[PDB]
Parts: sequence; structure tokens; C-alpha cells
Amino acid sequence: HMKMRQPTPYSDSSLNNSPLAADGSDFPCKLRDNAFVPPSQETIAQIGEVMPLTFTGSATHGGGSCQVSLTTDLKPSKDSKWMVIKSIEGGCPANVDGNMSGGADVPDPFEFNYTIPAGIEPGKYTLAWTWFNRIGNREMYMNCAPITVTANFPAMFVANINGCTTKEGVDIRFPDPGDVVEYDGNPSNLQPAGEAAC
Ligand SMILES: *[C@@H]1O[C@H](CO)[C@@H](O)[C@H](O)[C@H]1NC(C)=O
Ligand SMILES: O=C1O[C@H]([C@@H](O)CO)C(O)=C1O
Ligand SMILES: [Cu+2]
Repeated sequence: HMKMRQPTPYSDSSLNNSPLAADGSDFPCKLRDNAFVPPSQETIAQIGEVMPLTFTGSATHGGGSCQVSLTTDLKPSKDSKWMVIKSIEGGCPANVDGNMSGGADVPDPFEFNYTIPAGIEPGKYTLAWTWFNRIGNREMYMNCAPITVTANFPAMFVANINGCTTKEGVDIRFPDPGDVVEYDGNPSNLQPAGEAAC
């Protein structure tokens, strides 16, 4: 149970910590009433700028693995096409063995980053954070935020809301993580070589 803090998600005041519905019904972005209201301040990401990726919550579930992905859709739906710009395998959204202290609203001390790469054209996008928790029930977490990019990619990995089911206890390694892959966890938790993520 975690949520993205930066970049600021759409409709943050109605955005909760819960994972996506196991049946896929609220993929993408936790579909719900008025799900796609932009925050007041525009999140501007210059190409090549190191941008913050930060979280709120203490129920870190031993970490896991995350992606950062972009779509041109400003009201994403099941038909939205996503472009992965970063994969974090292990240690996301925290490199601890279980949960942390603080409440549902605590700023997560473990912080991350992403950079818009050279192949993304300037324009408005939705950015998604997705997270596959290491410990606990097999879930997929997802929050979405508008960003404006100012002056060839894998499709998003989707699991646990379909037939692809991940293995409990491991930091998964995405089949097609892209050219920007970061390992932020303990090597002993990385999914063993030769096992598929599903
Ligand atoms: C982004 O975060 C990763 C993981 O902590 C770190 O290795 C890297 O140095 C960070 N980038 C910058 C520019 O600080
Ligand atoms: O509505 C918008 O207009 C500009 C657009 O030019 C961005 O590509 C901007 O920053 C918005 O949020
Ligand atoms: Cu949880």
C-alpha cells in the first residue's frame, strides 16, 4: 500500500494506496469517478533532466520492482499504448525486507529518479508508475500523473491483473525492461536467472 508523491498524480485527493483490482477492471491508473484531474502546477520534465520519483506510505511489502512509462493519452484507458522509459528491478519503492514505520501518509525515505530520454518528443503525456510488490499477495500497483516534456521503447509490463502471475518473495526482472535498468535491491532477492517473470 503505497502511492506516488512526485510527479504529482492526477486527482490526488481521491487516489488511495490500494493495488489495482485483481480482475483488471480499474487498469490503467485506478479508474474511478473523476480519475484524471491534473494537479494545479504543471510538472515540466526537460529532456535529459533528472526528475524525482518519490512515494508516500509505509506498507512497502519488502520492495519489489517498478517501471516508469509514458503514453500520449491524457485520459488513459485499456487501449492506451505505453512506452517504458525506466525499469527498477529490486529495491522499489524501498530496499527493506518488509514494511516501514509511519502511517499511510508518511513520506517514503527511499527516493528514485527518471530522465526523459532523447527519443521522446516534446509534448503532453501521462506518466505511469507501476509496482510489483515483493512480499504479500500477488498485486500490481499503478498511479498516473500528467507531465509536459520540453526540449523504440518496450511496452509496459502487466501482471497479476491478468493470467501472468508473479512469484512471491522475489524482485521480478521484466522480460523487456528497456535500455535503462537500475538494480536497487539486495542481490539475493532478484528473481533467479532462467525463471520467467510470469
Ligand atoms: C537516480 O537514482 C539512482 C538509484 O538510487 C542513483 O543510482 C542515481 O545516482 C540517481 N541519479 C542521480 C542523478 O542522482
Ligand atoms: O495545455 C498546455 O499547453 C502547453 C503545451 O504546449 C505543452 O506541450 C502546456 O505546457 C500545457 O499544459
Ligand atoms: Cu499493501
